[PDB]
This record gives sequence, structure tokens and C-alpha cells, in this order.
Amino acid sequence: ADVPAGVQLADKQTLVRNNGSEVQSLDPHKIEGVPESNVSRDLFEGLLISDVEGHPSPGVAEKWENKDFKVWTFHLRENAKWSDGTPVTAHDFVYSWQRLADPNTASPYASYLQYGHIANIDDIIAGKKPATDLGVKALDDHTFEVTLSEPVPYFYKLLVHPSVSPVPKSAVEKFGDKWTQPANIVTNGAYKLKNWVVNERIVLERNPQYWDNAKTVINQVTYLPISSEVTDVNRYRSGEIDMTYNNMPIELFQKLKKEIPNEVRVDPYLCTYYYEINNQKAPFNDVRVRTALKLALDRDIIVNKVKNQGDLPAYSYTPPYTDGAKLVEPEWFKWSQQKRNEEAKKLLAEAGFTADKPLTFDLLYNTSDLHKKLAIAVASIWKKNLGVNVNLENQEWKTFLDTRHQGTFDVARAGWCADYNEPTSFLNTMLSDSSNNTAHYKSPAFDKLIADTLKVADDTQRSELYAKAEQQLDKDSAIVPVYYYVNARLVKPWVGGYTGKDPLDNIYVKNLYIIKH
Repeated sequence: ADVPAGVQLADKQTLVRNNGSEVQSLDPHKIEGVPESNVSRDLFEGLLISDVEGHPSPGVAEKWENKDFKVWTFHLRENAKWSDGTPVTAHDFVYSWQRLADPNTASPYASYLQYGHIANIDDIIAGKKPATDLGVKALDDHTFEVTLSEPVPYFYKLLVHPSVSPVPKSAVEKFGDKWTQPANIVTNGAYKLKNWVVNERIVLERNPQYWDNAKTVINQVTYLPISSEVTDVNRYRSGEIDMTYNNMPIELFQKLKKEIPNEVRVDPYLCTYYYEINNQKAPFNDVRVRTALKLALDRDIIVNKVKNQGDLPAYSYTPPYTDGAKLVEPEWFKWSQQKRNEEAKKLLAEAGFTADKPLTFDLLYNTSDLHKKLAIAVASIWKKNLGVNVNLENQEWKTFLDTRHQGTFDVARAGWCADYNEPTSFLNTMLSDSSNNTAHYKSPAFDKLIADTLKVADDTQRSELYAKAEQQLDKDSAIVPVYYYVNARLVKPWVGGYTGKDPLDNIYVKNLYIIKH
């Protein structure tokens, strides 16, 4: 943390943050969501980290170079250590990236190594080559060298993500799936795990071995798992919580902007809220059905009337303000809702559905006040505009994500946030073979457009290709885009160091501080 000259620090440097739900895991190779990553950034540090404004910056690597954007060499700082005092080395990175690639680990982010195009990853994921063939090596204890199969000028931007953080081999091998318990875990970020009570709290304490420990100010941070945005706001206003999670309740938000304006933080955020259709399950394998659902949803009602929190109606997967996005707004988005409704009714009528044999399906969402209220609104809208019936189903976060990977669903409430600011952070998740493809969308045309982006050495050709890949996704109605999120949350006046400038919202508690109050 960089405490401004003249700020008076509180005697007690503790923080309580709501984290939206109980985490899937604390193992960097078993996680894929925002709540998981929130805790992961305090505990495990990779090659690079985001600074307080989101810029990729030195993490365990103090400096790095690249040869033709294909061979990347990372110089690890000599004093990077784990919480047990042992050195973090390039061997840790070699083991960890191999463990991420290994199919036996079954990471949801195994494809992150495909997104960076590390040599031999496709064969490794497919079981054709052992994980030890991955294009990574330790040239010495403080030098990690990554070899890619093609030039990737933005490669280093990927490296702030939890999936490419180091994990301690000795703890993993000795304790298996209990390596992350407080008595066994070993961490290399600013914090260490103190307590973990499922569905109650995660408590982290400063890690004195952290190389940058002298600049850490907060001594203890607690992450809560509250999925009700109403309860989060209530426990923030009671004094328990210092920073809510960044999902705001429809019940209270308008009142909050009038009651505590300065605490309501609203900043750009590279995330898209959408309804994820399971493209492999009939009748959702029919484009007419998916297009009808996409067109009949009234984004103006949802975004401006039922939610009204500053979000922008969406017509694509990649947010249009992602660095490198130059998207073509489709003609259907400019039409009137009535015109979209008739086209939708027409397509479902064409698909075989009638008043006596209507389309009925499930709408799965993770337990939440906000998602439940939006799903009820969406159900009413679809009922009124298209005559379809939906059965709402809530599931807790960890179970919800497993369901989407299993494909045991029809339509699911979804949100994707960028992991690095470049359109492929979104687009790569729709590749046929992506470990993140919960839409179960498989388009050889889409795959080809993205493969072609690194075969050119020009930004304009790349942007044009991303635009066409989005048009392909749209023509197939792989998803139902709803809105581009804003990052809205409450933060107490005494929490310093939170700019809201990072569109990825990669917060590190090591950068915050509590002002005397």
C-alpha cells in the first residue's frame, strides 16, 4: 500500500469484505470465479500482478524480456519466499504450469495455457503428450522461460490470473485435496490463511515472508460468503462490513445513492451479464429457438427499468470497451422491441411451438437477490413477449458452476469478466475445446476466426477478426446478451487505496489501508 503523506492510519488495520459466496476452492488450479480469484490474489502471487490501477506489473518476476513475442524470459526476484520461509523458484512455476496443463488435475482453466499458446499444450490436454512436455523450463532457480507456438504480443497480460500462480508441490503431494487447509497450506502472496469456516468466513493474516511485506498495511482481512446483496448492504451499514461484494440489490440501490452517495462506488467493469444457453441440448441446439430467446428479451426494461444501476444494454459477448474491441452493433439491436418480438414469435412458430405445445424450460441461477429478481423479470418478459414458460431454479455458487460444466441445464444466468484486457479473454472461452466453454458451443467457423488472429501481425486485422468472431457468435445466437456490467459496490470512507480505476477489479488487500475514523 502507498499511504499518502498526511493520512492518519487507524490503530487497528483490519478489513472485512463480502465475497458473494463460498469459494469453490483455494487451490489456484481448481477455481474459475470472481469470489475465488478475490481470495486467490491475497494468497498466491504469480509472475506479474496488477498495480492499483490494473496495469500488469512485477509480481514474483522483477523483470522480463521476449524474443519475437514467442520466447518469454522472466527474472524472478531473489527474495520471493513462501509463508514457510522457503524460496519461490522457477521450479515452482514449472511444476505449477504443468499441473495446470495435466488433464488429471481437471482444472476449469486448463485452456488458459492454450489462450497463451504455450508450446505443446493441445497434445497435453488431449492426453497425447505428458505434462512435462509443456513449453516451460527453469533456466536456473530465478529464471523461468516460456516458449509459445506463435507470437503473442499480449502474453504477459495473461500472467496476473490465479491459474498461473505457483502452488507448493510438497504440500500438494503430501496432503492431496486437504493441502489448502489452514494447518497445511503454504502461500506466497501478501497474506496467509488463518481460518476457513465454510459458509461463515475466510480469515487471512499478513504473511511476514512476503517479499513486499514492509509495504503491506492491513494485518487481517476477512472474506464473507453472503450471497444476498440485501444482507451484504445491511451488514455494511450496521458497521460489520467495510466493502460489499460488487453485486447490488434492486431493493435498496436507489435509496443508497441518495443516502450515502460518496460510498456508492460505480466504475467501468469489463464483464458481460448474459443468459448462457446450453447449445448441445435440444431444443436449444436449434438456432431459431436461441435467436427467439435472444430477441424477445427486452434489455431496455431489464437494464433501465427493473435494474437501473448504470449498466448498458448488451448486443455482444465481449464488452465493446475492451482494449482492442471494435465491434459492429447488429441491426436487431437498433430495431424496436415489438419488431424483435414478432421475429422471435415467427422463429418459435417456425420451430414447431404453439399455444398448446409451448416452449418450457429451466432458468438456472446462483442464489442471489439480484439474479432472482432479474430472472423473475426475464421470465415475465419472455412469457409476455414470446409465450414461453420458464421454471426458475437457484443453486449455490460452487454447485451452479459444476452444473454448467456438466451440461445438466437448459439456460443459465451467466457473467464473464475479463482475465486480461484484450478481446480473446472473452472470445477464447467460446472455442470448441475450451475448458471454460460452459455454453457447450462448437463452431468450426468461430474457431477458425480466432486461430487467424495470431497468424497476422497487425492490430487492425486482429480487431476486424474479433468483430467477425462476435458476428459469428451472434448469427448463431450462442448466448443471450443482457447488459455490460458497471462495477457498483459500497466502500466505507475510511478504506483507502481503492481507486476503482481497474476495469478488471483485480484488488489486492496489500494495497489498501484503514484511515483513522
